[PDB]
Amino acid sequence: PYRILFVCTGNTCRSPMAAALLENKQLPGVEVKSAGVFAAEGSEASVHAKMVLKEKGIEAAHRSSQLKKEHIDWATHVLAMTSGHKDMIVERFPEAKDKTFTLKQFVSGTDGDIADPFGGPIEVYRAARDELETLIDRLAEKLQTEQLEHHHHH
Amino acid sequence: PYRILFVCTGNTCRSPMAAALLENKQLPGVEVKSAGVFAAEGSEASVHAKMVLKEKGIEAAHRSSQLKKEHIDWATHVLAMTSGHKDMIVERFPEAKDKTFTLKQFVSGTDGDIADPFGGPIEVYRAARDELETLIDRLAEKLQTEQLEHHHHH
Repeated sequence: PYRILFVCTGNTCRSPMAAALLENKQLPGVEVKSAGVFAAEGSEASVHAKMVLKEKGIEAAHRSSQLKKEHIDWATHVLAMTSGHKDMIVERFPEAKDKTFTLKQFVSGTDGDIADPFGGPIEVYRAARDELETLIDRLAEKLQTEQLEHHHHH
Repeated sequence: PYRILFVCTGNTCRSPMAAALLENKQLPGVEVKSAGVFAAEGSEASVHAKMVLKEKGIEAAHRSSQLKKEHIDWATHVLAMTSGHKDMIVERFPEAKDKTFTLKQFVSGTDGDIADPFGGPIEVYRAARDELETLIDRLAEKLQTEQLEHHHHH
């Protein structure tokens, strides 16, 4: 059972898009949340994030969350948008070091950041969305391959 | 009256040193706190921070605090250790924009970050302390000059 936690700073732009894209796939045995390292409670996803998600048929009704101990304990995998987020999470919650990765490194094996679209025009959000969708597709394939490989019982 | 809030990330290293240096002066009409953008509650200042403070005769109690709305509303001035911290504070708490500065910009008019030890050797903690001592001396002079200039009546 996977519990995937996507993390950025404000939990209004990158991580809600990552979460919405993964949740949209409705993968069995996968649960999805997002949170921000420094975020308000109950804020909507930003308007450009909502718009570019709508282009893909997604209307997630996101509400922002501050990243807390409870989320860290819940997660099987904490997938940070950038190496800076990863570093902050591990410093704040050292007990999470074994399960905290950047999204790019977890799915590709190679270090990389998802660029922050905040403050940018819609095409900058669409670029972030496209990068995220590719990574989430690869993530989905990774998880399901593992699930199938280790499936037993009847 | 002045309510000075020093801010870093973990509130164990730079901001507690800043707070301790200013509090040690016991300036009339000045209250001092510190908090961290992403910090645990109740942690001691780090050992090297305590050591370099001890070298200057300071052995103050510190308990780490997560930066919250309440600290922002309390402060007359939010003095960040770095521009990165300033930017995070203003993005998270837009209502704080007029009163949030880096310590360097507030006392010198140019910008700069306080040296980051990265939990490293005592020598870098000492370098940070020395930078802070210089800036906090200037801060003291700035506040007291204002207080004296606008002092009226018995």
